[PDB]
Formats: sequence, C-alpha cells, structure tokens
Amino acid sequence: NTSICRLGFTYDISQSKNWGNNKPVIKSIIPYSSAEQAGIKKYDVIEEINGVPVTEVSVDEIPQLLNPAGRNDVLLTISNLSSPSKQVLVKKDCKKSNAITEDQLASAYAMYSLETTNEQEFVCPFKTTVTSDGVDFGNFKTFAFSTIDENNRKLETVINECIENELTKKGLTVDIAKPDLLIQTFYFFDKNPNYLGANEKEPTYRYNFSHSKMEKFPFLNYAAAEAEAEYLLQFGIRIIDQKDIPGRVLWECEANELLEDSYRLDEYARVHVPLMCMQYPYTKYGRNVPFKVSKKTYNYTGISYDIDKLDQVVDVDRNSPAYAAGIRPRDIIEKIGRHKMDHSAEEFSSAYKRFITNTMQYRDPKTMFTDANGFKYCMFWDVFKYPQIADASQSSDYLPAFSYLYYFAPYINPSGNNACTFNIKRGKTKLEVIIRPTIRSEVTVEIK
Amino acid sequence: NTSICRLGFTYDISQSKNWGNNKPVIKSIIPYSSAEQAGIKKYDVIEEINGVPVTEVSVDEIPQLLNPAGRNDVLLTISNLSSPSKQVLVKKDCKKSNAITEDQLASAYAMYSLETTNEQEFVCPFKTTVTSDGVDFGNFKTFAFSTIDENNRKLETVINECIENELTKKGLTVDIAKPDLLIQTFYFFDKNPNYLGANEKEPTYRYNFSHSKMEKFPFLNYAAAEAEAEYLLQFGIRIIDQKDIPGRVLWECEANELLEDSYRLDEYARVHVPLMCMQYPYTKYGRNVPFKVSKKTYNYTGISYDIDKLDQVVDVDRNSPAYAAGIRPRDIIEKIGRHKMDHSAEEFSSAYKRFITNTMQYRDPKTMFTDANGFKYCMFWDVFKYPQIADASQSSDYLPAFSYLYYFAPYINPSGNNACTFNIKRGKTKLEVIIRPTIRSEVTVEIK
Ligand SMILES: [Mg+2]
Ligand SMILES: [Mg+2]
Repeated sequence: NTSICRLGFTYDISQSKNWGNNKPVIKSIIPYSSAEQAGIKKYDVIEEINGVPVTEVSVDEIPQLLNPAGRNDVLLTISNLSSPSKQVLVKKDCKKSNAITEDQLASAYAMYSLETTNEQEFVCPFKTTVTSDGVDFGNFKTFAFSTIDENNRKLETVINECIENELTKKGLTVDIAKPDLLIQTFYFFDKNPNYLGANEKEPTYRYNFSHSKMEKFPFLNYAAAEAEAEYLLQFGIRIIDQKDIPGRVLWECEANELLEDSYRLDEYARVHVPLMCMQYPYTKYGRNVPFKVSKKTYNYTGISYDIDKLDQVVDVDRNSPAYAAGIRPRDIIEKIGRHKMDHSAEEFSSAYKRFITNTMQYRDPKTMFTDANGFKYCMFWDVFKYPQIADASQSSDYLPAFSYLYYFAPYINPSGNNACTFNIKRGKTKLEVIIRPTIRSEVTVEIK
Repeated sequence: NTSICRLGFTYDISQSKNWGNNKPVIKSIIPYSSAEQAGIKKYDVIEEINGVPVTEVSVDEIPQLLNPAGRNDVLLTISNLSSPSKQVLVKKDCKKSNAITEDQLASAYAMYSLETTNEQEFVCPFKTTVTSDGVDFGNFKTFAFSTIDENNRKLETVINECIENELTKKGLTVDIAKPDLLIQTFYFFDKNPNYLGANEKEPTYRYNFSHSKMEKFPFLNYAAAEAEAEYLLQFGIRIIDQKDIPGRVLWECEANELLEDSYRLDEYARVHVPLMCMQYPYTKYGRNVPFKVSKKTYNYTGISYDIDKLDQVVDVDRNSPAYAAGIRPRDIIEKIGRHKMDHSAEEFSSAYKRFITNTMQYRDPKTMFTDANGFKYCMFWDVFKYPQIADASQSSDYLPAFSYLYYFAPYINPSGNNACTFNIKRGKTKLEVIIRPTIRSEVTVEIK
C-alpha cells in the first residue's frame, strides 16, 4: 500500500583527513539503479544536497535530506579526482512495500546456482600509510612514473601499466613533463631464512632495559607461523607529491605475503594493484583490508510478486521483457513453464529445503567454501551430475516455479531454450505469453 | 707459542644508503676491551684506517688493514651523529694461542650459574621504513618534538622523554627553535573486532579481476592467529626532516602488537623505544627485528690457563687481582680453595657433565627457556634448594676447581667470603695467596 524508496548507492560519513572529511563518500553503486545510470561512481564526495552544503547541516539529518518525502529527484553536487565540482540529478528507485523482486528471489533461491549467485569475503595483508598532513588528495590531478630500473624493465613496465589503468579509471591523467605526483614501486621476492624445511603457541620474551633483564610479555608470539613460509614476497606502491611539499609521500601501500611456493611478481601486481588502489584516495583500513565480493546472475522479466499472495503480479518494470510481452500489475500467474504458482510462502520454502537435502549427493565437495554470511557448506554442482540435478530441480514435489530465474543454466534447464512460458489470467480472460528474459549479471567488489 | 689478536668490536660493511654506505659500521663493542676504553661506540662509521680512506681500498682487504702484522695500535678516523670526523687510536687485544681465559671458562661452566651467564634471542614486530632518497642521516644533528595533544599530555610526555634519552645518547641534541628534525609519535590501543571470545591452516582466496572470479592463492592465510588477540596495540616513531626536504619522513618505526590482555602504552614505549631506536641511524631489518642478549658475570683474577696442561698459568693480566697478588706466568696452581687442579680437560669435562646430571632435580622447571644456541632445557636453580646445590657443586667427584668463577653466588659458595685461596708452586717454592676477585659483569644487546 505504501511505497519504499532507496538511492542506488551505499556511503560513509568519511573520517579520512585527505578525502571528503566529515562529508558523505560513496562506497558502492547498486547495479541497474538510477544513481548508476546518472553517473555516480565509487569514492565520489557528496559536497551539497539540493543546493545545501553538507557541512552547513548535521550528520544525523544527511540520510533524511538524501531521501526527501515530497521531492523524488535529488540534485547532488559531487567532487572526485576527475573534477572539483559537478551537478548530478539522481532519480529515486521506488518499489511497493509488498513487492518481492526477481533480484530478491535470485538471492533466496541461490542454491539452485551457487556458481552464479554468492557472497564471499577475504582479507589482504596490505599496509596502507598516508601523510599526517590533512591535505586533500583532490589537489593532485596528474601523475608520471619514476625512472625504470633497466635490470627489471620487463617487470616494472607490467606493474606501471596496471597502476596506470587503475589511476586513469579514477580520473587522474598522465603528464611526464610536469606531474603533480610521481609513482614509485618497490618489490622483493626471495627465500625465508626462518624456513626450517618443516610444515604451537610460544611465549613472548623481550629485554627490558628499565629492569636489565629478559621478561615475559602478554603479546602473541606468531614467530612459528612465519617459519612455515619458504618464500617472502613484498610489493608496494608509493605516491610522491611533486607540487604542495615536493618529496612528501602522500600515500603508500605495501603488501607482505608469506609464500608456500615460488611466485611471479608481475602476476602478483596484476591481481593486487586493483585491490590495493581501491584505498586511493579513500583510505579507511591501515593494516588488514577486508573485501566483500557479491556476484549474481538471474533471468530478468521485470515482474514483482506479492510477499503474501505470490501468484499475483504487484508491478511490471517500465522497459522490461514482461512489459514488452504485455504482462500488467494485478495479473494472476497460473503457471511458469509447467509449474503451478498458487502456493503459500511456507509451501515454497519447505519444498525448496527438500530439494537441497535430496540433491546434496550431486554437489562437489572439492569446491566447498564458507560464504560471507558464515554458511560453511557452500558447494557447486558436480560437473558429471548436471542431467540428474536438472531432473531433480524440476520435480513438482520441490515446487520449482521460481527456478525460471536460473533457466540459462544447464543444471536447471537442459533444453536449449531460455524462453519461459507465462500462463496468466486477468479476470476470466486466460492468456499465454512467451517471455525471453534478459540476463542480469553483476559483481560488486567492496571494501567492508 | 704464536699470539692471537682481536679488535674490541664487531662490524658490517654497511649496505644502508643513509648510514656509512659501503664502509665498516660498528655493531657491538666487546666489554673490557681496548676499543671500548678508546671510545669506540655502536653504529660508528670507520671512514679511514691508519690515514687511508676505506673507499680507496677493496672490501676484501678491510679485515687485514684493521689487524696489521707489524703495527699494534690502529688509528681510526670515525664519524657518527656526535661529530663528522674524529681520530681514535685503538690498542689491540692480544692473547697467547694456548691461553684459556676466565671469560672463556665462565661460558664453558655457565650451568653453574645460568642466572648470570646465558644467551637469548627474540624478534620484535617492528616495521622500519626509511626514505628512498640516499641522504646521509649524519646531516641532521638537532631535534624537537611535535606539538603535544593535550587530551594525552601525560602519555605523550613519557614517550618523548624515552625518545629524548635515546637520541641524546646517540649524540643528537635538542633545539626547539630551529630543529633539523621533528619527532612525531602515533599510538593506538583498542579491542580487536576479529576476537570471537575463543582461544588450523586455512586456504587463501582472493578476487582476480583479470579472470572475474575468486581464486585459491599459494599464500599463507594467518587470519586465524589474528582472531586469538582480544586487543590491538600500535606504537610508532616518525623522524621528519625540517632542513634538506622539509616534511619528508626520513625514518619511521611502527610496532604492531597482538595482545592477550589490556596493556599500558607508556609501559610499552619505555620497553620498546630503546629497542626500536637501535635501528636509528643504522637500519638493516625492515620488517621483523632479530635481537640477541648475552649476559655474563664471573669472578675475575686475570689468570689465563694452558688449553692442554690446565694447572699451568700461561699469562696474568697487567692490572688484575692475580697480578697485584703476585701470581706470575709459568706458575703451577696446586689448588683453588680445597680443589686440586692436576686433571686433564676430559677429566674436568666428564666431572662437570656428571654434576649437571646429578643436580637436574634442583632446577626450577617454571623458568625453562631455550637459549640462543638452541639448547631447549635451560633452567635456573630452584630458590628453595640452594644449600643442596652448593654442597653438590663442591663435591670432589665433580672436579669443582673452576667453580671459583661463580664464588659470588650462594648456590655455589654459601660462606660469606668471596676471597679465593690460590696454592701455587714456582720451581720448588710453594706459596699460598688469597685473591679477592673483581666481579666482571656485562650485558650485550645486539641486532643479529
Ligand atoms: Mg616448495
Ligand atoms: Mg582477557
């Protein structure tokens, strides 16, 4: 009955002295949102809301000002590394309070396709250090790389090409003549002397000059885990100021990795330069960076369902396959493919739980992982058991009406036809429409 | 027959770009040596040897030039943080090839007194980072502390007083008006969010943008040991240039400690400021600093013994208690106290091994430690068993003639008399002299 609204981005009230201090800083953009389409990008700084500067208003009233009651389109004054000022009109993303979207259902029925829809977390051993001077990083618009060590030309060119792509994507530009910043990289790869050719918790002893004796200290002595590494890897990025206080290191990120086998620094840089630079210009973690990867792929039609009476269309997105097919709100879905829809939420929930139970045998334990929400037994399907999974997935006992969301996968829909049949009834008139869905694919890589 | 010689210090050919590059840098001074008395100090840079600059000569011929054949006194041109040039005449420390000194014997019979004579190693979680500019740290002679945060005045005053003592000992001087350097400290103490109220090796998963998927990486995932810590401690020293390139951080040392209980940052600074500053100006370890503590206390008389015929005096140090008592080389020691000396080296070695075996029962297992040379079962004597240790230590079966080296300890000599009786025989004339020894005490704290 009441309509809920959202802005297509997540943000922080920045505590960083060098990037949009005590202002909203965008952390992530919601895919397929209006904020995305309007051109809002990660690490953007909200300077003003609807003409009022964010400094001239309390921190507690920023969420209300960003989601006004009467207004629908929020005018934003943005700053980033591309420009110091920019006007952006962000349209709101609204839905009915009782609407269940295909995005929500793709997440609820994710175990049909863990291969495409999951969340995972990881932590990187990055030490990120910035200048103690409260200089805004937005003052530096251009960069150049420091002189290449000819002994390592091949490697240094790969590293600098990775950093160049990351920084040009941020809105920074190369100027070899008079750069605002100089980029410097340092790296190391060699054997660990503390490796004993072997793979408990020890006490911490230190010398105390004040008492002229060795003493036990209540610190964790991790020195035994260090011995487990044969090799040591170091990789760092140094961003040196050339204009405000020349020679001052503005930002430095150093990765220190404990290695089991031999590893290539070029391969290491290719993977980690993009993860390391996610904290330039917005640094919030100094020692161990937490990341969250959320991936999702589903068949999109544009239909929203009633949270209570699920066989009822509550809305149809404006430029969607279901709209183009002629589906309209208040329609009643008789069936999707060969599966009836006149079931309760608990009928669907129980039937789904039965499917996961009865197909645990077709999962691959070599792929077992713990997802971001703490679930320990995530497994992909076994590649030699897809025909058996597809058959089990389509058993009427498991109420597979919503399995259409994953009809692009051969472990759900073996037939070479992603087009879904929707049998609707508006009043007493019964129609059958074939909806070829569009595939909504999305990956969000966010610093927690 | 041939006399061996040494210089009273250990050194490196420095690989540091900011401190005596490709020149000898003194690491440690040998206590009671001529180099010590001449005023050679740790981290001194040998600029010239006997008038010849160390740059104008090969690295391979520096040890020979430092220990000449014909010459006995080596004239050194030194540089440090106190002065850019200084003339130092270092006398050599010589001994006969067949001489066994009381210093050597104190180390060989150390298990009489582990409490006073042992070696231990420890590693500190210090990250030490220096400027990539090859500026000599000797260009900066004065310092001042940066403005105190009034919210933490009590703590910041303790920290700065510790750093002030360390740097003034190095030869640096305070100048609040126009300092060459500004010292800045940063610190943090709070609970670990990753602590689960609990006290295996996990795989490393990271996101690879090049392949748009999570991947296993051959890196050690230590994230489980991080969870064991309730609290996190950070403590850092920042040395900022004010004259050459103002604002440039020359040297920075950051300690990151994983804590079991609550801990005071003032107490932490008091202990670690002296360990952290041992790498200013000579930094050779960037990430995990290895230290070695060598302590020794023995009764010194000045007598040197023959490695083969041990009851024969091969030398008597010039200003020693044995010299003052009238002991002279070629004398024959009949007995020390009530213990005869006419035994072989294996007679003494076996008798000593029997004593350690038979007194293992009087050791305190609560004190068990692994020494620097890798011995796992080092234990001090049990404080309630000293009378029994003293009796066992003086049993003629264990040939305790050399136990006089530890006669100042009540677990060896219960009587309140540190004066030792030496019964000698020169030719056929037999004399008894009472030697009150001097107590040689020494602690060496060195970066490995
Ligand atoms: Mg190997
Ligand atoms: Mg506790």
